[PDB]
Amino acid sequence: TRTYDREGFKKRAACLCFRSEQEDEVLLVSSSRYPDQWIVPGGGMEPEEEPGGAAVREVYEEAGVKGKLGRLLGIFENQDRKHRTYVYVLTVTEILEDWRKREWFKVEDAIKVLQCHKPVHAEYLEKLKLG
Repeated sequence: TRTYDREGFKKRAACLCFRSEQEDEVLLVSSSRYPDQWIVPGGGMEPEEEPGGAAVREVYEEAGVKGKLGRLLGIFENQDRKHRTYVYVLTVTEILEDWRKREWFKVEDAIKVLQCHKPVHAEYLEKLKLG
């Protein structure tokens, strides 16, 4: 089920999954329906979920990884779709074998990939450089 805030935005969560604490390489994935499109893993929050819980669940489901949840990068508001997405960072500790594709990308290459594939997700990684 979907959940909304009092301003009518759909609540979502997403996560930049990093290979290490360096935050140099991020895991991108592609979905089942659009396998040639790289995206950052994320999705809708469920009704009684906290944003970090959603984030952790989404990376397990859409990326097949587990790790240590880090800071809230920010809340990204997509006015074209009326989304508000809590984007976290996470340090990957386990890659679940037998889990669609998933690849490590240096952040700069990830931004270039996403600028074509999914511009909104590119903004997530740009926020790392922004500060």
